[PDB]
Amino acid sequence: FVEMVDNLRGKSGQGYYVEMTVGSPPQTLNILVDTGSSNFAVGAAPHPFLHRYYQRQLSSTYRDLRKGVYVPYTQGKWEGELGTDLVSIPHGPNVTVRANIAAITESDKFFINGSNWEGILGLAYAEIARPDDSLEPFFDSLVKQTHVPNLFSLQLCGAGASVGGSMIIGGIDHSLYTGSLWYTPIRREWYYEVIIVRVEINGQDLKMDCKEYNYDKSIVDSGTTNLRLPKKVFEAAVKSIKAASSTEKFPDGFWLGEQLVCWQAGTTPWNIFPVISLYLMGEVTNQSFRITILPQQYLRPVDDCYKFAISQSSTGTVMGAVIMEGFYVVFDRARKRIGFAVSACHVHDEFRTAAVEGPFVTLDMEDCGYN
Ligand SMILES: CCc1cn2c3c(cc(C(=O)N[C@@H](Cc4ccccc4)[C@H](O)[C@@H]4NCCN(Cc5ccccc5)C4=O)cc13)N(C)S(=O)(=O)C(C)(C)C2
Repeated sequence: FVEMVDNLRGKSGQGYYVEMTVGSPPQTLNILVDTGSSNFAVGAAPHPFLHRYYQRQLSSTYRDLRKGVYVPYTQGKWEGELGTDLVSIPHGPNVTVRANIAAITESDKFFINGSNWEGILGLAYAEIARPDDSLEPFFDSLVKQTHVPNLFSLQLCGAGASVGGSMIIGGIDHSLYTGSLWYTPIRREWYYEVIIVRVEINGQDLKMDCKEYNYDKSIVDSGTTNLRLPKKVFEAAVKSIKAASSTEKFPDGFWLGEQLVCWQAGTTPWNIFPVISLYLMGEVTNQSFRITILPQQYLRPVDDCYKFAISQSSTGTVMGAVIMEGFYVVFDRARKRIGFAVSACHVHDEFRTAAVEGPFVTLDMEDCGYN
């Protein structure tokens, strides 16, 4: 697994990517790692924001599937042509797989100027694959065709400009975290869906029906930047965060994610922004654990200037990259569970720590799920 340590790079707010090759001879591309979708897709035609793209002409192993495809994301969309080809991950397990690939021929607000990735690796399950669930996702192909175990782990690290991390394919690398792993069930195999059973801000319970926390659903999504919260929860949370930080004032466009807020270098008043604890359903009866998030996670750095990285959703909670940052996150597909621990690259505050703590007792956790 040491071969996979530090195999991710990215720019802040523009995702994390891993190097892969496609085709014979191998064509090299940077691919964003997305646990929030299920298609493997690459630029396959010129685009202003692509430094390179997949050239199907030049691969002896390419096979056309004679079928088109499109995927609408929350941010941007693309369309293209389905095919298969041979795929490797150079800083990955030592294997070559024949996988479905969507060649992107048109797109809208998908590729990001200067991001340095040319494609996307949807690691979630077939149920949300386009055009439908008969298009086997990449990780399913990988597992079926090799002896790679059915799990991967993600260590997303913040700054320390440019970001990095590790994607361990096939297991858990114990040098990437400290303390104990805490596991929450995958509620259903489509998104990496989970259930949040309690929320506290600076130790104060939001005191909402826990169904609200999962209104629609809650997912763990490395392809989304922000922590995204259903309307009612978002409003409760911002209220509590404003009140905690009310010795300063911010344009409420800051609270909407539109405007930066800046302080003289090294003077950011971290102490006035609360910690946020999300309690997740545990593995045994009436048992949960919490992950605690620092303001250094949800004030994304862009003097020292930041964007508010908590925003509103209408498709459920999205535990995005800024939540995953500093945690070591195990996507244990084999045992239908998501593990969290404190990362080796965890986020540092001089008087506060990000934590994964348990056990907690929580009654009636099944009521927190939404139908
Ligand atoms: C990193 C750029 C980025 C910046 N922001 C957002 C952003 C979101 C998403 C987002 O969308 N990510 C997609 C994949 C993707 C990744 C890179 C570029 C395009 C797309 C993911 O897959 C998502 N996972 C849940 C289900 N769905 C819908 C779906 C797809 C396929 C099958 C079923 C369902 C997603 O699209 C990306 C960004 N923000 C809104 S936000 O964080 O708050 C923001 C601060 C306003 C800005």
